[PDB]
Amino acid sequence: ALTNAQILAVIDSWEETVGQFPVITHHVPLGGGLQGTLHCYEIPLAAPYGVGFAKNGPTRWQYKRTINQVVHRWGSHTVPFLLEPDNINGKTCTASHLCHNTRCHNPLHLCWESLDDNKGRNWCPGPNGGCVHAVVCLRQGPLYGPGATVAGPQQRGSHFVV
Amino acid sequence: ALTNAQILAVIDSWEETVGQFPVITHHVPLGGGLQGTLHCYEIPLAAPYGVGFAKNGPTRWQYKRTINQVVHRWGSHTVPFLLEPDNINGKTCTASHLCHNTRCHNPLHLCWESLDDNKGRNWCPGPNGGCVHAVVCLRQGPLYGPGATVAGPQQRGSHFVV
DNA sequence: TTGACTCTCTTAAGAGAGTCA
DNA sequence: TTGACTCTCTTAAGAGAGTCA
Ligand code: NA
Ligand code: NA
Ligand SMILES: [Zn+2]
Ligand SMILES: [Zn+2]
Ligand SMILES: [Zn+2]
Ligand SMILES: [Zn+2]
Repeated sequence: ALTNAQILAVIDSWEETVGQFPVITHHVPLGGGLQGTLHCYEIPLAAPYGVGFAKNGPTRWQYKRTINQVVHRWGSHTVPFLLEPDNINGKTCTASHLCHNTRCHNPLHLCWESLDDNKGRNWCPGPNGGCVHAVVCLRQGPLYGPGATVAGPQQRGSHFVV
Repeated sequence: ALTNAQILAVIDSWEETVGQFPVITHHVPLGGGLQGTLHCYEIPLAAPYGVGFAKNGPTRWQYKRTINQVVHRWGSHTVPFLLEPDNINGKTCTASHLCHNTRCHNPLHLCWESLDDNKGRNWCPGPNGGCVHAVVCLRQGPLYGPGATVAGPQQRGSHFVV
């Protein structure tokens, strides 16, 4: 809600509830042929999810609290960042999963960045493979690699140059 | 429907028309601190665009040819790939700008790959900075770099471990 | 047969808000 | 007040199809 105290109370309640989500260990590629281990705090697959939580889409949830007799609601991963600017360079700030695990609500696996920065982590080589993200990746992006391109650049005639 | 020869004729007419688009020389990052040059064949900003071409969205165009009284229409960047498989790994193939310049229709600046592979090139370090795309990038992706993350992973209490 | 417009849709990273009990 | 559902929207890489003369 409006007050900094009220916002801290929301973050604290959220952390306590998410802290009771099941902790699932995931071993992950780091880049450079190395492997690491992440501990994701995963929201349940079906109701009940936890106090304050409800599912609004297949992999979307919201956190809600009643403050001043009014319901306040947020995207379930946005709560850690309620005291941060909600935009950057004129782009909306989004909750970004460093663990690439949507059900995970561990705030140690989340950052707050533009949607472009968020998306780009999918292809990052990882913290041991050349990640240059200033807020470092926790793992190599799941889509990193050579790709599966069907056809490359080509022309039939002689009208084009690179 | 259209025979191999007829498809080849569509590709040839498309190349003839695109080859007459304004050719714009762009200096671009290659990765590794090096700069290179790309020559983009840019569709005009407003009508007329060229024989067979029409705008269906702010940066979307289509190519149309009428063969034996039947109107055929394709996305304007898909024409170079009409003789290629249109899916791979159960994913639709998309025209992917190696030059990251949507108005460009140079077929030497296009490849044909899944939408995920396509998007991922936005963050590639480039052909001189570590690109691992099997069909190599022509330049460093425009979104490569440290990012502009507003807030990193953090907790207020001690409920979580990474 | 052609040009110049019109409309909505896909994907996978993300969102806000209303209906009931 | 709290829970469990429902709906549509945003973005930026991409698409197909209709109308009129
Ligand atoms: Na993400
Ligand atoms: Na692209
Ligand atoms: Zn996680
Ligand atoms: Zn990274
Ligand atoms: Zn180009
Ligand atoms: Zn590349």
